[PDB]
Amino acid sequence: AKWDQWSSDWQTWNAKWDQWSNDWNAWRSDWQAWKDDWARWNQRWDNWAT
Amino acid sequence: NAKWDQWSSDWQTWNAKWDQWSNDWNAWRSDWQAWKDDWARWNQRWDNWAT
Amino acid sequence: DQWSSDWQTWNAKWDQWSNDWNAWRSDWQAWKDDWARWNQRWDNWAT
Amino acid sequence: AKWDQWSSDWQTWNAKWDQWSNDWNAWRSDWQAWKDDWARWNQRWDNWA
Amino acid sequence: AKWDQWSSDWQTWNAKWDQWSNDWNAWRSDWQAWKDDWARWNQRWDNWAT
Repeated sequence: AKWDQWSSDWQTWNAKWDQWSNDWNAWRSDWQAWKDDWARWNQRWDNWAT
Repeated sequence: NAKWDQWSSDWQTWNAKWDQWSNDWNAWRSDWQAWKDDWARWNQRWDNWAT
Repeated sequence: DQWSSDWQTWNAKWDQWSNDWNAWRSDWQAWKDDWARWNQRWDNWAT
Repeated sequence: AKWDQWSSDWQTWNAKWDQWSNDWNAWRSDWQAWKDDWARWNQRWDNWA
Repeated sequence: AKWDQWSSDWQTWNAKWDQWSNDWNAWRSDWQAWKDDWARWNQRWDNWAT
């Protein structure tokens, strides 16, 4: 009962954590894609100015 | 089992706190993606300004 | 046993960390608003 | 004694958590320092207006 | 036994958390690097202006 309820509760937690982890992964990839766009825009303006 | 029910309550309590935190992070994540879109929008404006 | 006090201890750590994240979020939204204000200011000048 | 082993495991988890929290705190401090440098540069470009 | 299940599950959790920690730490490195690139570009534009 108790150890089976706890194993269920731990599975449910793990599922919640995994989905959060995936979302932070996705956000990380979005930040790196942003950082690449940022670099590319600086370049475009450097060429434009010089 | 009093101690077991206490723990169960403690675990449920912390999970609601996690869920609220996770909500707050989802909200922040949406605000960041709105900002990233604004940043692109203003890049386009400044590029228009120079063209 | 010692479990219940130990859990209370890490729970306080968590609550405090959560509040430090809320404080950073606050700071980030103030920064995002200032970023917007600066863009508006320069647009006002450049157009 | 199962509860004694769990108590030690929990000490190790708490020390790992504490490390992560110190690294989060240090990043926060870095971000605030960056925010201030960003505002100073805005104020600087504002002299080109 | 069930408690050997708990110890096992705990260790598996810790390995999954450790990967997340490592990933956040990698992200924090990439943010600092970005911060350096941002500081450099601000100088680059400061010179174009004088």
